[PDB]
Amino acid sequence: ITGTSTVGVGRGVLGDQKNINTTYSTYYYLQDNTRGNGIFTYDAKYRTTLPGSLWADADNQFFASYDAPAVDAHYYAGVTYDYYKNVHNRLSYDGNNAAIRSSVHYSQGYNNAFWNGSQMVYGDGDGQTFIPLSGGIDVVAHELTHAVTDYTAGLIYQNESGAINEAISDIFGTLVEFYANKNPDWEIGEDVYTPGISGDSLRSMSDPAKYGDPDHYSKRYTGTQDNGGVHINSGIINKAAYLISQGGTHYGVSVVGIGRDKLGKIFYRALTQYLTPTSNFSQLRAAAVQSATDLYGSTSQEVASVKQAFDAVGVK
Ligand SMILES: CC(C)CNC(=O)[C@H](CC(C)C)NP(=O)(O)CNC(=O)OCc1ccccc1
Ligand SMILES: [Ca+2]
Ligand SMILES: [Ca+2]
Ligand SMILES: [Ca+2]
Ligand SMILES: [Ca+2]
Ligand SMILES: [Zn+2]
Repeated sequence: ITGTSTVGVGRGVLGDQKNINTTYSTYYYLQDNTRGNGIFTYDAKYRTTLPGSLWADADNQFFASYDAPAVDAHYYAGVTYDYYKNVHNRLSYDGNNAAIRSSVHYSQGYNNAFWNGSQMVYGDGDGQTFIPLSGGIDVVAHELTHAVTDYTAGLIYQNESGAINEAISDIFGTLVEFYANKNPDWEIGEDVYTPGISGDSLRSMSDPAKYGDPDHYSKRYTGTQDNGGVHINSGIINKAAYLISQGGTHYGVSVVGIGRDKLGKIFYRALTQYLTPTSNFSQLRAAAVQSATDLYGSTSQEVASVKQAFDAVGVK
């Protein structure tokens, strides 16, 4: 909408106060004009018609319980935009400052979040498996990263390419979480998963097997559930990424860690310069090795560590 840029204040899903960029024209809208061609947050009103209505508020204060998922979707989209711009020189998901749109309060008791091809969509959860999913910065960045993938590598959402697609979203979700630097970890969705159970998460990158996800290619799922296991086999790539960054010895194979920033550079380059819609795990290894070679040189520690990590998870 046409209006003047304003700054509202509110509370997110976890009860934390934050400022949000809004737009004033009769109402205050969740429209952040400070980033690209805008970040827009919508109310789906417990229904499934999208996007719903651009979020309107009378007083620019967002402290109601109903407001909380909108505050966080809007704010964490901003953080994710900042990460891609500041760290990778990428302007929004398309590289040309496309408007970023999110809808919250999608459906009823909805235990998921997704990119629908055009926008991000967040359920409120059922209060048992999830609380509103935009409360997780890693979740928001995971979703926006699906848009980045779709505009770049275009990894088909099934089997090995789909598991890479998922892992890319978990990797950058985690790197954005570290970028914001509030309780960062290598777990996925811990802030919004199972409010009645402390210390767990939806997935773990550091130890995928803690939730039954494979951490070695020999343990990959090859059935048809979950688009051929895209949220399961992602553990194999998540583990490799974790090892590249943090190091470790895994099934007897030692990996020298090179840190998060270099992991991000290597995987961003692989995603945008080498991966294709049909890339499999072996092709991802090759893409990561080539990316590290481009950035750091063939004889570098970074290249050696990429090879070690993929060796450790059984991907040749
Ligand atoms: C068991 C589920 C919770 C799995 N979902 C996830 O792991 C994450 C959310 C977590 C990061 C919290 N959501 P996601 O991977 O974006 C869900 N994916 C998904 O719905 O894809 C299917 C799809 C939807 C719309 C258009 C094309 C294809
Ligand atoms: Ca208000
Ligand atoms: Ca965390
Ligand atoms: Ca996390
Ligand atoms: Ca929990
Ligand atoms: Zn995903």
